[PDB]
Amino acid sequence: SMNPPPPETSNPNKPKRQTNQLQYLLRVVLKTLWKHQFAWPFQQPVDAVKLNLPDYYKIIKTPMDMGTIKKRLENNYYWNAQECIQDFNTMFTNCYIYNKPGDDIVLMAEALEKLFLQKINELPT
Ligand SMILES: Cc1cc(NNc2ccc(C(=O)Nc3ccccc3N)cc2)c(N)cc1O
Repeated sequence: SMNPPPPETSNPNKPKRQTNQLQYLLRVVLKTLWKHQFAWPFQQPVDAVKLNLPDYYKIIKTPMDMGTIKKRLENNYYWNAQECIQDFNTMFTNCYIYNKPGDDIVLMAEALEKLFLQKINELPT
């Protein structure tokens, strides 16, 4: 189809390891963004067929979304917090580079990113 397989969310051979930063990323950062009124366009992978988004996957090489991030955190997929932070950054970058400035989707992304950056500024050491 026009859509790729969704990003992997589990690593069956990675040992389980918790960090307080990963706990914060799930229980504070992801939870806060997930419950925000503007979360809905970002809660699942972009479906370029259903959304009629021409060339989305020609332009966006590394799709990412908060449903994938949520599952990765729940499944202890990330070895470290910085991998998770990178996924959030990629999600926002994809939106800003594909869509036109001032499209509603971009303004929603910016509100979520502002909240994200606020919480990251309090990331535990
Ligand atoms: C990251 C990113 C996302 C998107 N849109 N994502 C969407 C758009 C719409 C919906 C929706 O459910 N609408 C909806 C709202 C109310 C009643 C029923 C329905 N169906 C879900 C996701 C675009 N375009 C560009 C983009 O870069």
